[PDB]
Amino acid sequence: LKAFSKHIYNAYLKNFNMTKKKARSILTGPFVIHDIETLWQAEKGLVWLPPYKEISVHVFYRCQCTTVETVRELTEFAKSIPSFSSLFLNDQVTLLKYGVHEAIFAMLASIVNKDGLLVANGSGFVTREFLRSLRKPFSDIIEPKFEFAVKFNALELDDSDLALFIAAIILCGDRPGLMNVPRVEAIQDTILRALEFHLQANHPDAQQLFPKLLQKMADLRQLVTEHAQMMQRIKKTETETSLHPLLQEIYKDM
Amino acid sequence: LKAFSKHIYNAYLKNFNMTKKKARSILTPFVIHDIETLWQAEKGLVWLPPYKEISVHVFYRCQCTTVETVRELTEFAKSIPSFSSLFLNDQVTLLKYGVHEAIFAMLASIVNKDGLLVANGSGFVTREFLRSLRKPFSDIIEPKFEFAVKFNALELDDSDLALFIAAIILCGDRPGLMNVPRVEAIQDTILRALEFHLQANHPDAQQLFPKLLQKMADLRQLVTEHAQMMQRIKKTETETSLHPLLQEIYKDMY
Ligand SMILES: CCCc1c(OCCCOc2ccc(OCC(=O)O)cc2)ccc(C(C)=O)c1O
Ligand SMILES: CCCc1c(OCCCOc2ccc(OCC(=O)O)cc2)ccc(C(C)=O)c1O
Repeated sequence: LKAFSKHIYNAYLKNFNMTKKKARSILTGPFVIHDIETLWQAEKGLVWLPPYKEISVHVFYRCQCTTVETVRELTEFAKSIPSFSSLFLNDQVTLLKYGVHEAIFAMLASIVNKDGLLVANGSGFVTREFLRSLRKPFSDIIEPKFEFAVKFNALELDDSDLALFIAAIILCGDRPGLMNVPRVEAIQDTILRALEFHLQANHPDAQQLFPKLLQKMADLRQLVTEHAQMMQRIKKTETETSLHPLLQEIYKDM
Repeated sequence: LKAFSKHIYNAYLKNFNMTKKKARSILTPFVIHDIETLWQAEKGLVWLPPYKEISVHVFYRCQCTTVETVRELTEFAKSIPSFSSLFLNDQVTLLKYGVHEAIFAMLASIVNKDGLLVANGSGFVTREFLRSLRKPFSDIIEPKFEFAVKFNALELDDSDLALFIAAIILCGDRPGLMNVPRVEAIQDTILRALEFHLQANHPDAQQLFPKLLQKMADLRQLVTEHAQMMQRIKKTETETSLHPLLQEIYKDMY
């Protein structure tokens, strides 16, 4: 269990290009993108796909590049978890399908602060204000991740906690159309039971931390649901803006 | 390209326990041709739902072998050069619609005019006995023999088969494929690989390549017939269970 927990931690450290440790250090605990000018400045070099069109739509496409890229890292992370690799690829896909966004928003907390978040592997900092100035459609689907992040960061988890927490979110028996539910619920339980002992060791004086995170997991489920509805409104009202094919397959039935 | 072949041949040699050139040795095995011999193999030849009847029990043996071959193929495909780069969801699509095609192809390696090997060649079930099975199960089996016999006439070895098999999995025509161009390109290389490989390994033979491409189409018609028959069995043959995985593959075939 303590060994299983370390194993999950190593899979996390090996598969993610950005850990919270780094994130918090960079954010002192990076080019500031706060308007059209600075974002253009960032796109050229200081920092850094479909043809342009407008600021709000261009930032949405960056969210997509980022999320798809994180989905690739979550796939390798899960695959680096022996039990998960045992399931038939179909169940592996079902789990990733319904869990990556929940996992992405939990991890977004690592690179977020009351004022904004980092982008392009820590090189840039996009202000929450700027993101707020965007067109209503896009500005409102972004804001809630912040509200959840700030609150999430107050629990002060480290990469070791997050590794277990993220594995738990992915290995969930609830997901639509899962084939081997028992097997899955069993892997999660083992994960949760290891998180249980890990927190007691890592955060000795934090009371109620564990049941607090289970609630955070339920919270993430509601955050994604609302994210998905907003994603549906964008596919319906934003005729000119596209959506990466991989993201159309996830929101296919969500 | 010479390496590519050689690299797919090894992935085939370590992922598949039973190879044609091995099934050929132990065939130049306990003979199972009736209920008593099957009984003793099930006791002796230590290779499932409670014993129903002989016809159904043999049907369950097919599923068992079929489900385990899917396990192998999954690992094999994952060894194929660019296969693993494809997003999991496409990997699942390719496996879903290709595994039976692959399976019925490899089946030829262990097939005879008079029967086939089972449980790592320790057993051999006669074709006549399978033909003696109750009305529905006997009819879905026989056609694999008819196809296998003609296929063995091409006298291919394990090196050829490895490319032929990878070529069947990497098919850009499968319904619901996300990155079609990507798959089509990986398939082309496999084919050109198969192309040159056949030149060195079977210089004498004429029209072998066009022959094989036609075999791939035949295999496509074989599974369609197979899936229909399976659908009928899942309908009229109530009380006969179907492995959940096999249920996921067939659910969307017509
Ligand atoms: C995970 C995306 C992280 C992110 C931003 O997050 C905002 C909070 C998250 O907001 C969204 C997340 C995803 C999204 O759509 C894609 C999807 O839902 O899969 C839309 C909004 C905002 C800007 C950038 C830039 C400039 O590079 C960025 O990389
Ligand atoms: C590939 C299965 C190979 C096989 C047999 O093949 C008959 C030709 C293939 O026939 C079928 C293949 C699969 C099948 O259903 C399962 C599926 O469609 O996936 C039904 C018939 C017959 C008997 C056995 C035993 C006694 O162990 C066996 O392992």
